[PDB]
Amino acid sequence: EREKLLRLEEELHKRVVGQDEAIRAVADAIRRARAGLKDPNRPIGSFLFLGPTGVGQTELAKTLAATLFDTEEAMIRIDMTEYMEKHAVSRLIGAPPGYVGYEEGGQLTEAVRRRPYSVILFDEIEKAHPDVFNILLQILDDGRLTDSHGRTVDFRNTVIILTSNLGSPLILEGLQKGWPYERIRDEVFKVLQQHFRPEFLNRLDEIVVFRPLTKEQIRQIVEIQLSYLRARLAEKRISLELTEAAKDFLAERGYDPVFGARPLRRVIQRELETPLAQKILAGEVKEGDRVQVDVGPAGLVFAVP
Ligand SMILES: CNc1ccccc1C(=O)O[C@H]1C[C@H](n2cnc3c(N)ncnc32)O[C@@H]1COP(=O)(O)OP(=O)(O)O
Repeated sequence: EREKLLRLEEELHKRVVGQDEAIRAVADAIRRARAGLKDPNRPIGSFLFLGPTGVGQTELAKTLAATLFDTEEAMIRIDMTEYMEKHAVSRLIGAPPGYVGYEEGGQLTEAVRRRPYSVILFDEIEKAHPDVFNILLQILDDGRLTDSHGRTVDFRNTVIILTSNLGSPLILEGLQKGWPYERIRDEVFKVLQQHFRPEFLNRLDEIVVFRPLTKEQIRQIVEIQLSYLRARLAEKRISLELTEAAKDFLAERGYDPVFGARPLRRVIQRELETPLAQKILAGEVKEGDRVQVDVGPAGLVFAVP
């Protein structure tokens, strides 16, 4: 779809809040590939996602997968902290013929076989063993791999996203000192040239920087999640309102500067979804009811006028 590409930013922003520069960079690289300006035998895009934990990296990879390939299922997550022990290559691409687990294939290769159109997410690439890192280079160069079975795995329709906890303490200092996004991107690059040779970094479409989320941005994520929960309740014809306090209650608990907004899912589950379920099962919240949710001395409270 043409205008899907032409309006990819607002499309990715349907699910991902803030990180405009990150989304612009991503959207621009997909457009160059789709216009036919880059190598047809390389992947669609290769990115290095930098910044703090839980600020929209996975959610961007998911949204990109849903937007371009119809579903979030078209995202493959390979955590490199599990592939650092040298015997890891056979886990990624398969055990050799005659060895236990040859018929199983490899974690990455089998996933990209049954989903040639997929977004691939590599977590903490610095941790990966040099031999695992060489396989990553082969994807970036050849646009293809050969697994242990000898079957060629195509990567030309994939979008490669690499993440790194490396360089994030610098970008935090960058925003503290008030540097523009431009020079933050340029300063982190020098930190990266100390852990990766420019051989690798030049193959990347963009070096992408994610910021910490502001108070306003956290609210917008809460709203988006309440929007999905609202759809589920609408099937029972149940309306749900939250007071500003109730929205701030969830925002305060669902975000911390260490894990980002990762706690939010189970905060919403523990503080809103589990209590609401109880009220529904008891009979206090019925089909056709409009619920107002407010803050009390113990937690969120539910009332039906
Ligand atoms: C089924 N999933 C959920 C259900 C309820 C609440 C959150 C989630 C969930 O996956 O929530 C995810 C998405 C959400 N989030 C963080 N930053 C942003 C942002 N800038 N824009 C939009 N969302 C963001 O916070 C959670 C963690 O973020 P992440 O992007 O998965 O982590 P990381 O940035 O480390 O990859």
